[PDB]
Amino acid sequence: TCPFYKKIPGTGFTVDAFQYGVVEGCTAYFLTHFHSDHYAGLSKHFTFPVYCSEITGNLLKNKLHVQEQYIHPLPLDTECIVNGVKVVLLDANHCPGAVMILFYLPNGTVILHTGDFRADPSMERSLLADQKVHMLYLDTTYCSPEYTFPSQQEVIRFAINTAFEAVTLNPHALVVCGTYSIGKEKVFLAIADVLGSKVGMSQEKYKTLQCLNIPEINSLITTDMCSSLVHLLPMMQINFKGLQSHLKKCGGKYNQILAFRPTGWTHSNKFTRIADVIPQTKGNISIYGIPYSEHSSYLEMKRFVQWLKPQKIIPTVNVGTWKSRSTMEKYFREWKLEAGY
Ligand code: NI
Repeated sequence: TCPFYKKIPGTGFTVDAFQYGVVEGCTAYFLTHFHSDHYAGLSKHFTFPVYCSEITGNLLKNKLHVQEQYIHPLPLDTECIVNGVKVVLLDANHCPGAVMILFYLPNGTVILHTGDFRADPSMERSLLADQKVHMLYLDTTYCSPEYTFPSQQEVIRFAINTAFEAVTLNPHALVVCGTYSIGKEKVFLAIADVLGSKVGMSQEKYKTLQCLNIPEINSLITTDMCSSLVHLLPMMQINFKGLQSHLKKCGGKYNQILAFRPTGWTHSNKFTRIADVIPQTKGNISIYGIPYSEHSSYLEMKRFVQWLKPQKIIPTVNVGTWKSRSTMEKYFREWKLEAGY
């Protein structure tokens, strides 16, 4: 059944709650972002109002074929009324079109649901600065002090320099980047840019990217593999067998693959710096795992919460085990006692 942490008290609203059939008493289903664990259950047969960003609405319509009459896009940073309740969508710094949702309850309670987010200090100067938030539905994906990772900017710098060096040493080297969802577009677009190439990809992936309102996108991507030296493939294909196989497909245009796997966290993060990352190599194939995250690090999450000073925190991630729940609730108390709220 729909879990409590997907329900907004004092409303008939749910967040990211599309796989439970009809939720009894739900008058509006919000969708924070177009990732499959969150949209799971939507299709062209859905007949309730779906509230979301413009970008997420483009994907619902074009990829899932949800009918237009049930899609309600809202602009960001704007006070809107939904079934008599004031709401605001904020940028979540996750994947394209991902939002956080502020709910202003009739009784005066204010609730923020982060969806999936990567906390950033820039959020401290959004509309969130303007009033008190009482309850916080928090993306706790990496809520543990072992989770460190570099900035997105540092990771892109590393990837750009690595690709540029490799291809300039060997003009017959191919660059491949793995993907399995939207998000992390900067990795493959930054690399393509430094190499003066477009990124080539399947028709399904190209369709997905054309939904995202990225400026000058027609100048950066293509379905013509042959004219591109940065290829996107399914994450599943980013391994030695899958890459040897793909190289055979290119007809001796290339004699070397340099591949990037943008992982979340991997336990090399507890020891190694970004400057010091190395690839797995077999033959003329090298695979780099790079720690490009679109979720808060532990310290980024902690700063955001200590800034916001909520009265109650409801975790939305890692809630399935007692040990995880109890560990998170410990960190939340530490944060509160350290900051004095
Ligand atoms: Ni997500």
